[PDB]
Amino acid sequence: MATFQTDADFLLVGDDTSRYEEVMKTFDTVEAVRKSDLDDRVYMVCLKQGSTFVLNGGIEELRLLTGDSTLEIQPMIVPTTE
Repeated sequence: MATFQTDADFLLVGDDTSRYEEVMKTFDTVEAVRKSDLDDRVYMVCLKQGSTFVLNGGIEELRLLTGDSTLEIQPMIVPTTE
């Protein structure tokens, strides 16, 4: 009962694993990934325009993929120009 759906890019926090790409790749909704210069333990996933990253099992199912319970998902905030 911890489903998670998002129709836009989001941030992921784990333990800095190279499998972060494969874990996200599992979701067709994922278009690309980028590491955070400020925080190495933070990654921003960019979904494909038109797709929707839905979690039928929630964040728990996602943690099983990479094999880390620390794996979390947060709403990526868009920066402002001037």
